[PDB]
Amino acid sequence: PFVNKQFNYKDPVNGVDIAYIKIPNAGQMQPVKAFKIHNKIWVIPERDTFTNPEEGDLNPPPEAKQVPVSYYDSTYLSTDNEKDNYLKGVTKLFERIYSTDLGRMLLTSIVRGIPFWGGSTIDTELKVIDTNCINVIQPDGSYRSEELNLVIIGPSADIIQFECKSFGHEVLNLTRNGYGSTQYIRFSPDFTFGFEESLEVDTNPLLGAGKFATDPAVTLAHQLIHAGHRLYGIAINPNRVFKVNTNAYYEMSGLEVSFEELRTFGGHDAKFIDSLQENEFRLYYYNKFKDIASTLNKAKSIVGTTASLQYMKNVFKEKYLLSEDTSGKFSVDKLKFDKLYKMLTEIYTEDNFVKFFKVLNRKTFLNFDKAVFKINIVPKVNYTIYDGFNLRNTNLAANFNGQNTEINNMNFTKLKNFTPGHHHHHH
Ligand SMILES: [Zn+2]
Repeated sequence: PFVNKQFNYKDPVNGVDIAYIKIPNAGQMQPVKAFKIHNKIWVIPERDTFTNPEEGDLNPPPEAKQVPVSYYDSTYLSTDNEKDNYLKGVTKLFERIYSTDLGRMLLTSIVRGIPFWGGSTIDTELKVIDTNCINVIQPDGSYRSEELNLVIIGPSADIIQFECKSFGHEVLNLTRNGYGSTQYIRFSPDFTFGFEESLEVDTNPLLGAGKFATDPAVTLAHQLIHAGHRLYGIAINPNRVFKVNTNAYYEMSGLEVSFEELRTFGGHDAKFIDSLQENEFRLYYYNKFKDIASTLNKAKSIVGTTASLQYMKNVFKEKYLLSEDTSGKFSVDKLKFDKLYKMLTEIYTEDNFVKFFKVLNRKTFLNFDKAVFKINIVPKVNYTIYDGFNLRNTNLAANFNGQNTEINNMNFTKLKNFTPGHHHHHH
């Protein structure tokens, strides 16, 4: 959310909001410098070769094996100067998101979305799950474990493959049982995608469609919406998909977009989602929340040194908006639940963010990107918190001229065209 202090990648470690950390994952990775820009939210301006053991390096696949919509450069984000621009880029997008009524609400929901303390084998004991924390390095080289909700980190080998990922449990499906888990969003504020479009009326495309660029704040908001679903454990299994056409057959080929995506993008694309199935999930998650309420009600002990049981129960009471009856027993407030669920699944959408931002964006999640563009959003003369690329009092404020890649050509440097025309990428 709003970032109170101005961080520089150079600033010294203070073990509080600027430190070296290790991600709770697998091998003996070497620490990396990280910045806590808001309660529970961290930014690691490094390439992600930690979240997945199958991606320990930045070696690009052979050319013949590369997806049409992909971009590789083992060198991006490897110098302090890039990291510093990464950090300020991400921070500025958070402020742009936070600056809208919709984004302020989403970020508030994300910060209150502490992953549940369901890591004990004893059913009456609350204990944090290790993969929902990071190890902050102390002055004396020792590691101090800290809980967090979100981490913004650089992309893996393919630079434009953005996504929201998290560590799993050996038996619990944290993203789908109402528990939630720390979310790691692979993202870069240094590149954006170009698309075609041009809102017209009846008869006139002599010059062809305009060539525009996607505002990075929308691309980040998209990932954060996924994070919202997952922090609250109400994500939908990606194998659950819906066919999106006409003239096509099922089997889930031709065109079947996952339920998760259609709901995240929203707008005209959220009408292809089966209402009943949608209704079933809300009931299923409402129940998951009820189970959590009983777990809290039956809790007799807690693991950890600083936090007291009552303290944690209250943390979760605020998260899941539970009712605390006349006897102290927690219950799921149907009124408050419905609202929370609705907000998380249908108010927080890419479509709605596009409205608040007043930007041009693909109309249907089913649009095709044409190219990748190098950009630099840090300079206030290139991009602002309130206008993005369509700077006011310049010829960039009308007709999304700021997003137009021909007009505002000094703000977009093409790195590659996506040769085939047909498929997707995603998010
Ligand atoms: Zn998505």
